Amino acid sequence: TPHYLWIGCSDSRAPAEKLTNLEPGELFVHRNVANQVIHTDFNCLSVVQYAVDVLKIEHIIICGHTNCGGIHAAMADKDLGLINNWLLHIRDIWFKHGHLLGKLSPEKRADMLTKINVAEQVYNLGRTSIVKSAWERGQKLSLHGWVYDVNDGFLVDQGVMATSRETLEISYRNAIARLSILD
Amino acid sequence: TPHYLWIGCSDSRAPAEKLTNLEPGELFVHRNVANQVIHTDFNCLSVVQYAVDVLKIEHIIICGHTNCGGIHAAMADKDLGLINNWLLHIRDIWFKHGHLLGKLSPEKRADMLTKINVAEQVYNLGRTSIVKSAWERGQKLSLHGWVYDVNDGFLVDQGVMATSRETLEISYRNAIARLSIL
Amino acid sequence: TPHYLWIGCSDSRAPAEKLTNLEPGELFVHRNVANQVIHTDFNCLSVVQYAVDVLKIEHIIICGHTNCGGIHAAMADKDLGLINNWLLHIRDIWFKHGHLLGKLSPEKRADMLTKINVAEQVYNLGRTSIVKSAWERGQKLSLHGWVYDVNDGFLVDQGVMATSRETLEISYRNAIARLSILD
Amino acid sequence: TPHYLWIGCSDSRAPAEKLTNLEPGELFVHRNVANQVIHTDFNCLSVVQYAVDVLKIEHIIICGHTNCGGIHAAMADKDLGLINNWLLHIRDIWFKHGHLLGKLSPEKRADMLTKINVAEQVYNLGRTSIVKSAWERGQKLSLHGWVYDVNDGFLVDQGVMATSRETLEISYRNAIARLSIL
Ligand SMILES: [Zn+2]
Ligand SMILES: [Zn+2]
Ligand SMILES: [Zn+2]
Ligand SMILES: [Zn+2]
Repeated sequence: TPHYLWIGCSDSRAPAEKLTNLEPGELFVHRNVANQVIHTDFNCLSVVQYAVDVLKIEHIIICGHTNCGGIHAAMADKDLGLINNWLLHIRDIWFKHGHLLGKLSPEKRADMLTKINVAEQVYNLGRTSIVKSAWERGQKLSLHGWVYDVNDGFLVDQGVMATSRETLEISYRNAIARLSILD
Repeated sequence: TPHYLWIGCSDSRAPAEKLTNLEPGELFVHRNVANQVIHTDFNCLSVVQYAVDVLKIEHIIICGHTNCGGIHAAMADKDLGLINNWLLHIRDIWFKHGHLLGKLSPEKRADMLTKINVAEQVYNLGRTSIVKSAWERGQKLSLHGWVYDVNDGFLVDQGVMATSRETLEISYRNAIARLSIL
Repeated sequence: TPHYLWIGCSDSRAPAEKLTNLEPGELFVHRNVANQVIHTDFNCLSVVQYAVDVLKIEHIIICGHTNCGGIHAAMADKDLGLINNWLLHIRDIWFKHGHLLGKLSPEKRADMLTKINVAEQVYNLGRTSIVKSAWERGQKLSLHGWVYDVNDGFLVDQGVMATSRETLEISYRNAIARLSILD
Repeated sequence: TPHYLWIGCSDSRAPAEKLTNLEPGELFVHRNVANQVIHTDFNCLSVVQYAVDVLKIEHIIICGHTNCGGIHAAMADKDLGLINNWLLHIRDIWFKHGHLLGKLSPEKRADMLTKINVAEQVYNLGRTSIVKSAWERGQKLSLHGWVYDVNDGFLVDQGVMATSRETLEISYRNAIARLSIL
């Protein structure tokens, strides 16, 4: 029975079981465009609630990745239709950090947004009533935010990692600080 | 650049790339509990829309599976919280085929509901505005609904396939009539 | 502070406070196209959860009405765009009861669907984990399903009324039975 | 046949028809907690789309209100359940204007957040695909964001108005810059 929840992108350029060094059925999996945890998405949140409360999964992983079309279409003007609405949550993140990204060479922005987005989604995840509740009642649970680089097939931990609400705040804020200030 | 969209279940052992002879790269994947296509689900409908309108994917496959925790949780009268609201859609489906399902041995009922489900999710998929308009404007698009078993593999009753709204009805209705023959 | 939740149509052809013989602020109000309670609509369900669990509202009213455009567009072919997706829940209800409605004169079908829909939405409402939970813990709560006739300005109770899950089943099933079998 | 769409809050005393000189009949109304237009909310976006594309409504008004239970529940650290997830969107907004709000006397903070909110919901409304395409294709459409008070009535700082994506930026940004002047 599964011990992990993988929240990944529908691009699914990796096999989650390879990257996690797991076999299938250990992994409970949700996937959407640009691996989002939206506060009021019933679909993702159901997944999380069932995993956390019913299955007692101890580890949730948001894995983002490079050369993601959601990330690219988020940065692009183009009216693509309904998917724009879903990607507007990422555009909001794009402008939230517009100073960092402006300072950036246009060609390194997608890589950077991919990262920022993973951090932000782990932050959304750790603020859900589900996860906070699990923590308050002593349930063991850890959130993780990874990025797969499609161009060299490597994972990178993004230093975003929470086992409580205080630890969420500490590593989120520190992650954004590095991303914002470091070269 | 991907050529297929796979709608699967969050439980299912066996990811799309293992079940298929397709790499990761050619598969665009959505997964949720009990592999649903709910009419008003922004999450899944955004995957479908992006797949069809933008990536120009020409085949969508809804894959259900036997021994599925969603299907089983749908059937139980358990207060599991938020997830029950998601699964109420599967319980509507159960109630809609209650007569058929009531006829079966209780041990055969989960396998039936799993197959009925794929059939209903392909019927929902195929009535979305996104898919009808694709067809309306002449874009090639095939919907498929399959059920996977760990032991037997893919059940050679297959089921649903649609290349239009008209083939959608025929295929849906026959699949239900066929599953009713016991 | 409010003692009722009104779930009504965005057509809002009535003033809810007139119909309920209430003043504003007694009424907590949600409105959408064709007064739906969809199982996985986060928007409506939030409204209900906040009303039931935080505000301790004792009465939820789903009020439907005649000459509703949601009901009409549900019955119509026409691809209107995104609203079709929302109205597909009503089309499903339209075909669920296609034998009743077929037996009907084409001009009385909209009136009938309006009614069926109110009954079905009270049924969805009473199956939500929120409302069922409220009941299991002894909370006092009653669901009601009304229809306003715009052409003569009258309410009609639809005999759909639940104060538990057993009473939900009894009046729902009886409501459909009358609608199905009676002239 | 309606001519206006009103997006209001489920709390607010005073329905649209009382606040306005419009009958019921001319108003199409959506109400949710803290009068939100969330990018991915099928419920509200279906009202907007039907209003704009089908009913051809030419004015949308988001009306917020002072002494609003959503705004207040957003600010509290209370575990109220599902509703907190809905309100996390308001808390993002709080965090986004934290510096401004941190400057104010705590007793003035709820009124500010209420006004900031309407400004952000009009900004979301105006970036939906439905509204941009309406404008793109030349259809006349005006977005308005007002805040109501039980005592003072409508606050004559008004705020946002958009008849295009360009007027949307100007109006949004100025409204925020203006509310920052203390
Ligand atoms: Zn991706
Ligand atoms: Zn499953
Ligand atoms: Zn109506
Ligand atoms: Zn309010």
